[PDB]
Amino acid sequence: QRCGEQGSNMECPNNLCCSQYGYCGMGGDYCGKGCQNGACWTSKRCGSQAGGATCPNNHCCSQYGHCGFGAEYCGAGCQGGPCRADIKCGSQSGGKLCPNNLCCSQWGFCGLGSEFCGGGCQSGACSTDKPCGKDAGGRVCTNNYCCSKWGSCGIGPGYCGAGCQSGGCDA
Amino acid sequence: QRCGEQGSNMECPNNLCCSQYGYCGMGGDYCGKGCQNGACWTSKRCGSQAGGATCPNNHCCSQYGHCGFGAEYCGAGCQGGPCRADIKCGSQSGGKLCPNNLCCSQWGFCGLGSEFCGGGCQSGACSTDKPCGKDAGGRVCTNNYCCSKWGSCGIGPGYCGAGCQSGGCDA
Ligand SMILES: CC(=O)N[C@H]1[C@H]([C@H](O)[C@H](O)CO)O[C@@](O[C@H]2[C@@H](O)[C@@H](CO)O[C@@H](O[C@H]3[C@H](O)[C@@H](O)[C@H](O)O[C@@H]3CO)[C@@H]2O)(C(=O)O)C[C@@H]1O
Ligand SMILES: CC(=O)N[C@H]1[C@H]([C@H](O)[C@H](O)CO)O[C@@](O[C@H]2[C@@H](O)[C@@H](CO)O[C@@H](O[C@H]3[C@H](O)[C@@H](O)[C@H](O)O[C@@H]3CO)[C@@H]2O)(C(=O)O)C[C@@H]1O
Repeated sequence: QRCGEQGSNMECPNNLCCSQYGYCGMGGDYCGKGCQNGACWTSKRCGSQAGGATCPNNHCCSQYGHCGFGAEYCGAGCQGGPCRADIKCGSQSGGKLCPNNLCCSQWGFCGLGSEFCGGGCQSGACSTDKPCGKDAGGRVCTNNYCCSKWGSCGIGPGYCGAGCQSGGCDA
Repeated sequence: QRCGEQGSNMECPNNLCCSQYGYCGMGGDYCGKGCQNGACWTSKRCGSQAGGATCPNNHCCSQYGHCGFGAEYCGAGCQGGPCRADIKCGSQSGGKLCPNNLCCSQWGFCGLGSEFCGGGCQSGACSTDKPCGKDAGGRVCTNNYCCSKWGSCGIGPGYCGAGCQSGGCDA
């Protein structure tokens, strides 16, 4: 029920802005000053300009390092987000990871969907669910995903907790 | 702290999937069966194919009406989301509204940022905060935003509740 720092970095649907208090809506109250994510009046900073900073809600990082949508943002020089130019990764880009957990197709492009996440998927939210750890010739997950006691890659208490064999293990 | 139906349609950051239980993570537990939003293994349905259905997390609606990112999705025939082709609206498109509350520039394109939301913004999350209601020659908000007792357009208890003069007023 809450967004931002109070909702553990949860985002409002349909780009509703998250007020300074951690609640979702539209208007000056939510989108003006203190806005956390969503359609904030003062676009957030991102990319190079703001330290490698990614945009929330999948917004595009424009060449000037401001968050938004449209040609000025997803167009020429976009630094991140669903850019208009195919985003490269994988073995064919010296292991680069796609941002925001997007899957890296077999061919070295960042995206989401069966074609990217499906078989051959190199990194990101692959849906191939390949086994990691001891029971897997001790192979490690990508993106620093935790390798659960079960020999599964993921993020969550169940994966990263007790008997987490590798990855961003809390335990 | 919760997502989906349990988090009032709140979305996980960095396309983390929302399990059937309303919690955020990555892996089979969250992204497999019951997945609500985010990088679900089974891309959600959208657009024409799924009743005008929009994609969560700002994903692109591919021509086949499946949710995702990359050329197959934001490319040719995209039906919604941050499509690779400029999205039209406004007076210059018989009042069309941009989807997901994006601002409709002065020129009739959908986007987010100062250039779209800034002065001339026609609909969506305009940041111009123009007055609505009684104190405003009785002008109505766009997107069915509520016109708060104060003469402000927005979405939230404060706008849509008590003394909501127009819009998607709960009161
Ligand atoms: C697509 C995109 O990234 N758009 C931005 C724009 C553009 O970056 C801008 O048009 C650059 O050509 O900037 C927006 O914010 C600007 C606004 O705050 C102005 C007001 O002076 O300043 C711009 O930065 C100034 C900065 O404030 C000064 O400290 C600095 O000395 O000069 C800077 C030069 O840009 C901000 O970028 C805008 O509304 O114009 C926001 C868009 O999202
Ligand atoms: C970019 C995009 O929208 N991609 C989809 C694809 C494409 O729509 C597909 O390649 C169409 O050319 O479809 C994906 O799902 C498909 C998969 O479930 C297969 C398995 O048979 O079925 C496709 O729909 C079948 C449907 O199941 C039958 O009921 C129907 O009689 O024929 C349909 C023909 O498409 C699904 O689209 C895929 O993985 O291929 C998902 C991508 O997101």
